[PDB]
Amino acid sequence: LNPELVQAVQHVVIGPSSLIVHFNEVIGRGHFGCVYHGTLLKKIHCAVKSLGEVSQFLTEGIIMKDFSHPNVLSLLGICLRSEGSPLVVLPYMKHGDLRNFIRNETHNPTVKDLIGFGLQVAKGMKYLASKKFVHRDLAARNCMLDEKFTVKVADFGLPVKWMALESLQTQKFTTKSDVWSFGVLLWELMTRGAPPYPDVNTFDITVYLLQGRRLLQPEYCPDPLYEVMLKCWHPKAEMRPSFSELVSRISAIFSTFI
Ligand SMILES: C[C@@H](c1ccccc1)n1cc(-c2cc(F)cc(F)c2)c(=O)[nH]c1=O
Repeated sequence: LNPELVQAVQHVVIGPSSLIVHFNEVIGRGHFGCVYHGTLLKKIHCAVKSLGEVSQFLTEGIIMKDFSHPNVLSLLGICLRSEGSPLVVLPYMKHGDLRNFIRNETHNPTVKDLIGFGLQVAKGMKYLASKKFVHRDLAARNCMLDEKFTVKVADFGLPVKWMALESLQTQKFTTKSDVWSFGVLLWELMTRGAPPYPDVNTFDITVYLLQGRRLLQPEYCPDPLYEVMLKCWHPKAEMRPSFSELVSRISAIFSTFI
């Protein structure tokens, strides 16, 4: 391991002197996989995700440790223990992921609340793009809801039905292909967690998109908001709106919505 990477990652490292990991306490009955309840000691409730590649993990830890924004889930720290797997320590999200929350028949957020959630994902994505951070897996399942219903962009994971055309063809990813995925997320929000392209199988998604065909406008989705989704799925990556434009446009729709 490069000794400078080791020096630079020490500020991200957390150990047993402050972190109690409750390995017999899984979060959300197994929804997120190997993610356990944790306590950071002055008590803080956290989520402890259990996982050459070590180099890239330390690098990501450094990058994610800097994230500070109300709509981006924070990296509280990482564990690099002599015995066992690497751990990722994140803040505990009271209402789990966004897809599950809105799919649940016992939750009924209004049309305006769903637009509000989308506005929050846009703001988190505007911040991530400002740091040149390409997500590669932006979906409702990867957005978390805290105790005050604040949406926080996160990653708990090919999601071919969320990828942009150029990513399906060339395998390359950019902030512009994240904008495409954001459009599908807005669709998930307006459909209340319905799966995108139910009649189009994974292997034929590219041909469906090349034919100029897109996700249909969900009922109760405002026409200006559907226009925004269509801009997110522009076949030319350079013509898609930025997350700053998506914030401006969605705030306008949100504040005027009747
Ligand atoms: C901070 C947050 C996140 C990620 C992306 C966008 C926004 C927020 N996050 C980070 C990791 C993570 C942390 C690492 F230190 C190394 C690594 F490989 C992953 C994770 O597993 N889950 C998760 O939600």
